[PDB]
Amino acid sequence: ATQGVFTLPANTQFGVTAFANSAGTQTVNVQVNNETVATFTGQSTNNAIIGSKVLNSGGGGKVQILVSVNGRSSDLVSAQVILANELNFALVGSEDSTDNDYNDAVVVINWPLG
Amino acid sequence: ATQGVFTLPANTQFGVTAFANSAGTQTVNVQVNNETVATFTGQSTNNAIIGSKVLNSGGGGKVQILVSVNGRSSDLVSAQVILANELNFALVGSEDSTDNDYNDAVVVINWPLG
Amino acid sequence: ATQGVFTLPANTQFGVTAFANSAGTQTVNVQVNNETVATFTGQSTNNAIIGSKVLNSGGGGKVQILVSVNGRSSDLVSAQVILANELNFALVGSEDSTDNDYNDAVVVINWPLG
Amino acid sequence: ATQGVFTLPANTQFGVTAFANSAGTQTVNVQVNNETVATFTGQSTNNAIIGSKVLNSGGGGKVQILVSVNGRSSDLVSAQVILANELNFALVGSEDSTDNDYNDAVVVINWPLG
Ligand SMILES: CC(=O)N[C@H]1[C@H](O[C@@H]2[C@@H](O)[C@H](O)O[C@H](CO)[C@@H]2O)O[C@H](CO)[C@@H](O[C@@H]2O[C@H](CO)[C@H](O)[C@H](O)[C@H]2O)[C@@H]1O[C@@H]1O[C@@H](C)[C@@H](O)[C@@H](O)[C@@H]1O
Ligand SMILES: CC(=O)N[C@H]1[C@H](O[C@@H]2[C@@H](O)[C@H](O)O[C@H](CO)[C@@H]2O)O[C@H](CO)[C@@H](O[C@@H]2O[C@H](CO)[C@H](O)[C@H](O)[C@H]2O)[C@@H]1O[C@@H]1O[C@@H](C)[C@@H](O)[C@@H](O)[C@@H]1O
Ligand SMILES: CC(=O)N[C@H]1[C@H](O[C@@H]2[C@@H](O)[C@H](O)O[C@H](CO)[C@@H]2O)O[C@H](CO)[C@@H](O[C@@H]2O[C@H](CO)[C@H](O)[C@H](O)[C@H]2O)[C@@H]1O[C@@H]1O[C@@H](C)[C@@H](O)[C@@H](O)[C@@H]1O
Ligand SMILES: CC(=O)N[C@H]1[C@H](O[C@@H]2[C@@H](O)[C@H](O)O[C@H](CO)[C@@H]2O)O[C@H](CO)[C@@H](O[C@@H]2O[C@H](CO)[C@H](O)[C@H](O)[C@H]2O)[C@@H]1O[C@@H]1O[C@@H](C)[C@@H](O)[C@@H](O)[C@@H]1O
Ligand SMILES: [Ca+2]
Ligand SMILES: [Ca+2]
Ligand SMILES: [Ca+2]
Ligand SMILES: [Ca+2]
Ligand SMILES: [Ca+2]
Ligand SMILES: [Ca+2]
Ligand SMILES: [Ca+2]
Ligand SMILES: [Ca+2]
Repeated sequence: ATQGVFTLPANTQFGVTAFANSAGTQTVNVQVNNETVATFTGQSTNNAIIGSKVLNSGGGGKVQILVSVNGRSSDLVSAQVILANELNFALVGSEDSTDNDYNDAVVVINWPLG
Repeated sequence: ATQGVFTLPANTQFGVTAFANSAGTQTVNVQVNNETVATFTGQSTNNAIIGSKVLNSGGGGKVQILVSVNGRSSDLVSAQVILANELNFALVGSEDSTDNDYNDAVVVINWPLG
Repeated sequence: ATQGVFTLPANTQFGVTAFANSAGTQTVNVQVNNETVATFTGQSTNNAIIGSKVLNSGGGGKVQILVSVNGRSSDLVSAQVILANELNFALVGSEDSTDNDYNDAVVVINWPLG
Repeated sequence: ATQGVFTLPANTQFGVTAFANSAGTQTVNVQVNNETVATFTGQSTNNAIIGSKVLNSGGGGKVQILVSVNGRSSDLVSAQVILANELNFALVGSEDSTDNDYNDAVVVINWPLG
C-alpha cells in the first residue's frame, strides 16, 4: 500500500516533527497538495529532532511524507489515530536498511493546533 | 480508565516530546516506575516544543505522563500504536478547559531509538 | 474524557460488532445521531460475538456506544485508527468491575463497507 | 514493510474475526508460530463475518494473517493499537483489486480474553 499520505481537513493548521535514529543523514520531504513545503535534513542515532514546523493543509488537505537517504527512498509505514474524537496524529516510520527498526526517520503530524 | 500510563520494554531508551497549544502554561511531568524523572514547562498557541528528552524505562518499564496548568490537573487521553510490529508510539492529549480540543499539551513517546 | 463517541463520515454504511468477555451479561446500546438504532445483549467469557449489524451514519455521522451490565454503566475507553488513509476502525473497550481488563464488552466499528 | 505479522504475548488466548467486503471470495489464513491454525473463506459485499475463532499465541507469540482471493495474494495493511495499557487490537486491511478501499477482507485480532 502507499504509506505516508494523509487527508487532513481543508485549511487546517498542523504540526510536523521529525526525529532521526540512523547512521545515515535523513531527508524528510513534506508535500501539501502535491507541492513541497518543507524539507528536514539531519543525522542522529539518539532521536534528535531534525525539524518541526507549522503548516496549513490548504484546499485539498493532502499531506504526504517522503523519506530518503541521499535520494534513495526509505520504506515507509504509517497510520492515523484519533483520540477524544478530536485529537489527530498521523504517524510515519521509515527504514533505510535491513534491520527493520523503522525508526531511521520518525515523523509525527498533529492537529488541531491552537 | 486511567490514561497516560504505558508499559514499555524494560531498561529501554525512549524519546519523550511535548508540544503546547493553549493560553495556559503547561507543566508536563514524566514518571518512570513511579518516580518523576523529567518536567517540561512552557507556553504556546502554535505547537511549540516545550521539551524533548531521552530517558530509560528502568526495571518495570512503567511510564506515566501527567499534565497540569498552574497546578490544576488537565484531563488526559492516550493510546499506544505499533507499526511494522516494531515501531512504537505512546500518545497523550490533554484538555485544560471546555473546548475539548485535547491539544493543550500533546505528548509523544517513541521507541526504539538508535 | 467522554469515550465511545465517534464522528463518522456522513451517510456512510458501517459495521458494528460486539464481543463479550465477562461473567456478566453485557448490554451494548448503539446510538446514531442520538437515537438508539441497535441493542446487543449476550454473555460469554470466551469472546463470543453478541451482535454484528450494518448501520448507516446518517446526516450528522454521530455514533455513540454505551455499555451496561444489569443496570450499571461500564467504564469505557476508545480510539479511532485509520489504515492506508482509507480503512477506519472505531474501537471501544469496557469495564464492568475492578480487574481493569477492559474487555468485558469489546465493540469494533468498521468502514467503509462494500 | 511486511504487514499482517504481530508479536502477541506468548502463550495467550486471543480472538480472530474476519469480515468480507468484495465481489471476490476471500480466503484468510491464520498462522501461529509459522503453522496454519485457521482458515476462513467467504464472500460478502455487506461486511459478513466469514470466521471468528479463539486461538492461543503459543511459545513464540507470532501471529500472521495472509489473505488471498482465488489464489492471488491481496495487498495488506496493519497496525496494533493498545487502549488503557491493557486492551489490544491487531488490525489488518486487504485489497484484492485497484480501488484501494482495503476492506476486501478485514481482520480483527483482540486480547486479552476472558
Ligand atoms: C543509511 C545507513 O546508515 N544504513 C546502515 C549502513 O548502510 C550504509 C548504506 O546506506 C550506504 O549506502 O552504504 C554504506 C557503505 O558504504 C552502508 O552499508 O550500514 C551501517 C553499518 O552496517 C548500518 O549501521 C549499523 O546498523 C546495525 C543494525 O543493522 C547496528 O545498529 C550497527 O551498530 C550499525 O553500525 C546502517 O544502519 C542504520 O544506522 C544504524 C545505526 C541503525 O540505526 C540502523 O537502524 C540504520 O538503518
Ligand atoms: C488554561 C486556559 O488558558 N484555559 C482557557 C482560559 O481559562 C481560564 C481559566 O483557566 C482560569 O482559571 O479562569 C480564566 C477566566 O478567569 C479562564 O476561564 O480561558 C481562555 C479565554 O476564554 C481560553 O482561551 C480561549 O479559548 C477559546 C476556545 O474555548 C478560544 O480559542 C479563544 O480564542 C481563547 O481565547 C483558554 O483556553 C485555552 O487556550 C485557548 C487559546 C485554546 O488553546 C484552548 O483549547 C485552551 O483550552
Ligand atoms: C459483571 C461481573 O460479572 N463482574 C464480576 C462479578 O461481579 C458480580 C457483580 O457485578 C454482581 O453485582 O454481584 C455478583 C455477586 O452476586 C458479583 O459480585 O464477580 C465475579 C466474581 O468475583 C467476577 O468474576 C471474577 O473476576 C475475577 C477477576 O476480577 C476472575 O476472572 C475470576 O475468575 C472471576 O470469577 C466478575 O468479573 C467479570 O467477569 C470475569 C469472568 C472477568 O471477565 C472480569 O474481567 C469481569 O469484569
Ligand atoms: C476480487 C474482485 O472481485 N475484484 C474486482 C473485480 O476484479 C476481477 C478480477 O479479480 C478478475 O481476476 O478479473 C475480472 C475480469 O475478468 C475482474 O476484473 O472486478 C469487479 C468488477 O469491476 C470489481 O467490482 C467492482 O468494483 C468497483 C470499484 O472498483 C465498484 O465497487 C463496482 O460496483 C464493483 O462491481 C471487483 O472489486 C472488488 O469487489 C467490489 C464489489 C469492491 O468491494 C472492491 O473493493 C473489490 O476490490
Ligand atoms: Ca533501520
Ligand atoms: Ca535505526
Ligand atoms: Ca483546550
Ligand atoms: Ca488548545
Ligand atoms: Ca473486567
Ligand atoms: Ca473480562
Ligand atoms: Ca478493494
Ligand atoms: Ca471492497
